[PDB]
Amino acid sequence: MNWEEFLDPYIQAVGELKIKFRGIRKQFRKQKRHSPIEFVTGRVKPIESIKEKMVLRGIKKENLTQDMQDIAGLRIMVQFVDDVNDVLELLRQRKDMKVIQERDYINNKPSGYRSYHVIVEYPVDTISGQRIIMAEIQIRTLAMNFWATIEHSLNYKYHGEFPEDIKRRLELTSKIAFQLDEEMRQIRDDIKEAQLLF
Repeated sequence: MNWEEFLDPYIQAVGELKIKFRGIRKQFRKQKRHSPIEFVTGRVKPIESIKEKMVLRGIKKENLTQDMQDIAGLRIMVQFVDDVNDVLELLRQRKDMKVIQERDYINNKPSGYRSYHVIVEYPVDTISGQRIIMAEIQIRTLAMNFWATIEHSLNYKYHGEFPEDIKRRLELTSKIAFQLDEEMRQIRDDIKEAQLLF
């Protein structure tokens, strides 16, 4: 396995997806409207994480491109829970990628992980030709991302097997995350209105 080469079209894809997705927000703002997207991050999944996923899901290297969904990973940070579906409508109507899988972890008991996962096939032109790669786009509130980022690191270290205090701290914290979001979305029309006074 030569990773630097295999990974090249995913590095490119993250870069293009970043600039494409950051332009949705520019468009809304130029039209002086509320933007469903607040900002956008993204990175190629590290070589070690790919190998683990390969061991865990049983994906051979010859089947990486066709079978692994989240090598390129993108994050669309939205302000309100409600903004997720608007980001979704936009993503589904794009023609430079095709949506091939959605998974809703937002309606997913007011507690635990909260996020929305979209897998897209993205054609990337390289110097040796076109490659169809898969990218995982996660859509999140600021609070959702705050928690998911923390739970994810703790998780690595403990390999999913949490102490008791951690466990209940993660759940407690998770419910606070939800409350903050649940509260703000209710006055969301009002906040948007205030911000639209630029």
